[PDB]
Amino acid sequence: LRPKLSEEQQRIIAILLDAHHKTYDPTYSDFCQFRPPVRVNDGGGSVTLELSQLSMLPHLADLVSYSIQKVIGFAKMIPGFRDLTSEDQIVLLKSSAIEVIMLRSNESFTMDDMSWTCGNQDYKYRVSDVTKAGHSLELIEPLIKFQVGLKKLNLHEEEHVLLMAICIVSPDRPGVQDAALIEAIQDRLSNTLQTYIRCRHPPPLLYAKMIQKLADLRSLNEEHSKQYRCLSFQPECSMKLTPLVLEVFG
Ligand SMILES: CCC(CC)(c1ccc(OCC(=O)O)c(C)c1)c1ccc(OC[C@H](O)C(C)(C)C)c(C)c1
Repeated sequence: LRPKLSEEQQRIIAILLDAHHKTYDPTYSDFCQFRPPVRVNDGGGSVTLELSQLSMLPHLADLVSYSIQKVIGFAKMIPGFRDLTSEDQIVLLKSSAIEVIMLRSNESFTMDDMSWTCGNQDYKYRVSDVTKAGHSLELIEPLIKFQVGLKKLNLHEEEHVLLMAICIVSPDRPGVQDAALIEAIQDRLSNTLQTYIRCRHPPPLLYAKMIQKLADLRSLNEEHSKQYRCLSFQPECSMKLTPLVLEVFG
């Protein structure tokens, strides 16, 4: 069966497309406002050296901080999100933040050279930049695997925005109070996505692959949390971050 999208489902898709267009600048025009990228010599990927310098950390922390603000804005526009309590909205945003950033970064991600191309050479980010921010291969290798696997799904913009909305509105996040309300909002989003794929995605299993990406994001979130904890032990690290990053990941 291929039921047509209801008027309400068509409205949800329009709302989410508009939300993404207002909160994701595909020209990356604000990036020059961040603390500048610094790329030192570290061909060997020396952990001691990367931790002693964290050369790319101020630029990447400003980029993540900016992205969290945009994600907060996108989330406020998800139909139903405003019906949740303030406490539940914050629990969902804090727990999903890194996962939504990983999803949204797929738009700048290119398989041409396995980089995140956000403008000129200064804003072209690679694995080596993430290591220069104090992260290890345990996060980097599954991160690139996730980006390639997601890129290969060739998602329509409608599917990409619904995936980010489903990611945020997850009833199984620790500390949630009204899990039933969150689940109701997510089911409305999931049904819209499932109906959209069946009635709009041409051939050549897509929904199950998308659900799998959400599970992959949980593993990446856990690995990122462990790595952030290690990074927080580096003296003077806090100054290289932002108050928003400190609160979200602390
Ligand atoms: C450079 C790679 C990456 C991938 C998600 C990134 C690339 C572009 C981004 O945007 C352009 C786009 O969304 O199109 C964002 C928003 C992040 C990233 C950036 C920083 C980072 O580490 C951050 C570090 O963990 C702190 C939280 C300590 C700052 C990690 C693991 C990954």
